[PDB]
Parts: sequence; structure tokens; C-alpha cells
Amino acid sequence: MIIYRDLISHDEMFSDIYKIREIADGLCLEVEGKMVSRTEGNIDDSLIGGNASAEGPEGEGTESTVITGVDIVMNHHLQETSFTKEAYKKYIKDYMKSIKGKLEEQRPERVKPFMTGAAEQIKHILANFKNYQFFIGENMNPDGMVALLDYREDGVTPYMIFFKDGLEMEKCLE
Repeated sequence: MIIYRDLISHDEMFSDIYKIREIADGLCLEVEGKMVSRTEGNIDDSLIGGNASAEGPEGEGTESTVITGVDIVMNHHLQETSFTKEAYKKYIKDYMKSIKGKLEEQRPERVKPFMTGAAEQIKHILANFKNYQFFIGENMNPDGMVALLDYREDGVTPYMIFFKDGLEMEKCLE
């Protein structure tokens, strides 16, 4: 299988184990994950919860331990950060420049589309900043790129927006 790591930090933000869809004409890629809930397994201990009983045979403390979230975010150790509208403007220029410059040394012929696509896609998300959230690998590199986690039309299937120009691939089976 092939992995997907940022071009700045080289951190595998995701892999080809999910449904990746190239958007913006190959500019960005949408990684389709899946929300995994947790609340099964007849087994409770002090580690998770459980109260300290002593008197009375009939007594329940109720642990209430449920875990839910995006799979890729749990396995990729994704981290959600914060950002403002104005800050994002300078953020895009700073992050897009990091990829643009690096791309200029690798595929300078692709720096042009990225310049237009970057400003285009960004303006799109900005219009829905309240819907899109900033996510980063387990490193949370501020100088790197950002992962926009959104939900499909159904609002269930969680997908993240990744930048192709600012992301590299690597085939590693073993």
C-alpha cells in the first residue's frame, strides 16, 4: 500500500487504505474515513471507571464509557487546531509558499496550478470555516499544511481535505 505524508514535515497524514478522491482537478484530495463508536464488551474495571462498592448487594454506579470519532483521526493521531479568518489569509500564503517553493525545486511546472488552486480552494473553505476544521498530523507542524475535516452530503461520512502539491506518497508494504 501507499502512504500520504505532508511535503513539509513528511509525516504520513494518511494512506491509500481509505477512499481518496482528487478534488479541485487534482489540486486537493478528500480522504473518506468513518466514525467509529465504542460501547461494547462485557468487562469493567477500575482502570476505566466503576465505583467502590462496600455495602448493599443491589447497587450500580454506572461507568458510562463511550468512545466515538473518525477512524483515520484515531489511527493517524490527527490533531485539530484553531485559526481565525484573517490569520488563515496569512496562513495560506505561508503554507502555500512552503509547498510552492519546494515544488519549484521539484515540479516548478506544477507551482502555477497550485497557486491558483490554493487561493481558490482556500476561499471556498473560508466561506464555511464554521463547517471545516483544521487538522494536522501527530506532529502538528505550523509551517506545514492543514487538514480540513468535513462530512459528506449525508453529514455522516467524515472526509479530510489534503493538498496534493503539498503532499508526497510512499509505497511501503513491509
